[PDB]
Amino acid sequence: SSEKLFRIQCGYQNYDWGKIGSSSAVAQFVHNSDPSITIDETKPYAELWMGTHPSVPSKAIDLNNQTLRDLVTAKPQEYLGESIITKFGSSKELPFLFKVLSIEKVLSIQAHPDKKLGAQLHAADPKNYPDDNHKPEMAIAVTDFEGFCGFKPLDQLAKTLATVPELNEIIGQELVDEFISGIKLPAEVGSQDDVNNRKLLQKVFGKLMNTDDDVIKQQTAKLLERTDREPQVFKDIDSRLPELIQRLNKQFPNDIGLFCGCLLLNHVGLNKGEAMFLQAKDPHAYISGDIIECMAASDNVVRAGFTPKFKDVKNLVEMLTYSYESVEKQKMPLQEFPRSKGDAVKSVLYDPPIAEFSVLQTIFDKSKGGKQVIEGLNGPSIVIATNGKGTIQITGDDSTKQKIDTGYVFFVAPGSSIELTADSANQDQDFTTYRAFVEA
Ligand SMILES: NNC(=O)[C@@H](O)[C@H](O)[C@H](O)COP(=O)(O)O
Ligand SMILES: [Zn+2]
Repeated sequence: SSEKLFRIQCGYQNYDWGKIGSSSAVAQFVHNSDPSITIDETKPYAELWMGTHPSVPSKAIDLNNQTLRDLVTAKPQEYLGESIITKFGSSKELPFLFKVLSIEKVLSIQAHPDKKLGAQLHAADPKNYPDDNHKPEMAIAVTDFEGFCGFKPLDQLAKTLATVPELNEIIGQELVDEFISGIKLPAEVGSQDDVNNRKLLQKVFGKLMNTDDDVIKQQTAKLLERTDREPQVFKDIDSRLPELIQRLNKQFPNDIGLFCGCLLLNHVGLNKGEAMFLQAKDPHAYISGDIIECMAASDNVVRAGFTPKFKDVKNLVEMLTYSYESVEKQKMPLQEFPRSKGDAVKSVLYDPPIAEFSVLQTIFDKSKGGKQVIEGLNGPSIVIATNGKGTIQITGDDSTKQKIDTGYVFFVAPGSSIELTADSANQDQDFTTYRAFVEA
């Protein structure tokens, strides 16, 4: 039992939107790692939490089952290092939380606070806002993924406002006119034209979000009818849109998210391996797929639709920046990672412009196999295997060699060089790992 490289058994969340039972990647990974856990086949397994966030612990199975949070707290210098202790301001915890999500139904229409709102929300309602942190995040598609992310460009929103009768009726023609006349493009971010564009978009969004629920139920029914009788109205906005509306209405009948997500937010698809980042306060809602997520350590979320959980429409309306930048600006270029070398066919850094984390992906071909060696990184890491199997060890110390099968999660102490090996008695699954880490 090395304290440098060691297995962790991570807790999970059974949120409603999760894939059910053994069809969930969360359930699969949990059970794989600890075959003694009985998967409840009737239950959703939505999120695997890998981290030191107090809401869900990770336990070091060969270090007397103590929690990762406790182990950090007992030895901050060894587990975090002074650079991470100083930059992020804690001796107790990781500044990131790393997750697997396995999504069956769309998540809440949601936004996470920045630092200022984080502190204010936590102070005003610590029950619903359980810490004071911000939560920028990143998603990496493990299977093909869809989600909502950011307000659509203004010309698309103007078109939608003019051509979708059920939305136009909720907003009212005077406000639709005010919005469509008033917007000015191009507008540089920060310019008075931009400021005014955002104020107009906030007026439209607030009018929608504060509409009486019985009105929303009446208009959603008519919207749904219209996707059937006049699909082309919807396809002219975006070709996937009538089917989207139909599919989400089956999940959450007559939900306000049919207006506020489907009509106002970009519908993003990510192919497997593609990724996107979300700065704090970007509005979003993940629709489908299995993903890796990494975020600043927080569970603050303001929700406003597609959920039975706590909704706070007024905070949502007030906090959003109302940016309408193209969503392509937050799809990430994949980068090379010099500090890893070997036989892996993919070795890919996902490093968004967010201080609290990066993620390194490693993939070995099923037939080719081989070994990859990664230098010690200047901060704590979590590694998960999402596919295939192999072995993991501290480089040059064969006594630390351990099996790493699908779903196994390991902590790696700062400075510790790692060597991965693909299983060789095997030629059918590409051994694949994701490692979340941070460096000042
Ligand atoms: N974008 N994804 C996330 O922020 C997830 O990590 C959080 O856990 C979300 O809060 C999950 O969505 P619900 O609150 O259950 O609607
Ligand atoms: Zn989120």
